Amino acid sequence: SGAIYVGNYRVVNRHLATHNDWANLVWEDSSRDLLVSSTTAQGCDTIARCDCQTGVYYCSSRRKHYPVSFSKPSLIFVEASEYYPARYQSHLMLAVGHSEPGDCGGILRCQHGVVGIVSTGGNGLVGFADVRDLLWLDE
Ligand SMILES: Cc1ocnc1CCNC(=O)c1nn(C)c2ccccc12
Ligand SMILES: [Zn+2]
Repeated sequence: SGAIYVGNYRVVNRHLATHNDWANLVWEDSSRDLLVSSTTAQGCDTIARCDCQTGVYYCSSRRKHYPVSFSKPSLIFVEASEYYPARYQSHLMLAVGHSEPGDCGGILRCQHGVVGIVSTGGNGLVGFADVRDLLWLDE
C-alpha cells in the first residue's frame, strides 16, 4: 500500500483505489495502473521533474529503502494477476530489486522528488509507474 499527496490530489495504484478514491475521481489510466483522487487537506509531497535513472524506493516487505538504477518510462508487457489480465503497461520503469504484491504504493524518489510508485514485479525485478510527466499535479 501507499500513496502520494501533492496539492489537492492523492495518487494511488489504480488496482488499490478505494471506494472514496473512485467517488472523488480526477483521472485514471488502466494501462498505467494509476488513479488520482481529490482531497480536502493540502498535501506537500514534491513531484520530480527530471530524467533521473537513479533513486531510492521503499520496500514494505523488507521495512527498508533500497537505492536502484531504473529504466526510462516505457511500454512493457506485464503478466496477469488477480487485478489485470496480461497486457502492455505504459509509462513503466524497471529496476533490479526485491518486491512482492503488497509493496505496491511504495514511493521511488530521486534527488528532485517523487518519481513514481511500485506497481509490478517478479523474478528479482520491480516496476514503478512514473508520475513525472503529470505536470498538472502541481497546479
Ligand atoms: C499493475 C499490475 O499488472 C498486473 N497486476 C498488477 C497489480 C498487482 N501487482 C502484482 O501482482 C505485483 N506487484 N509487485 C510489486 C509484485 C512483485 C512480485 C509479484 C507480483 C507483484
Ligand atoms: Zn530526478
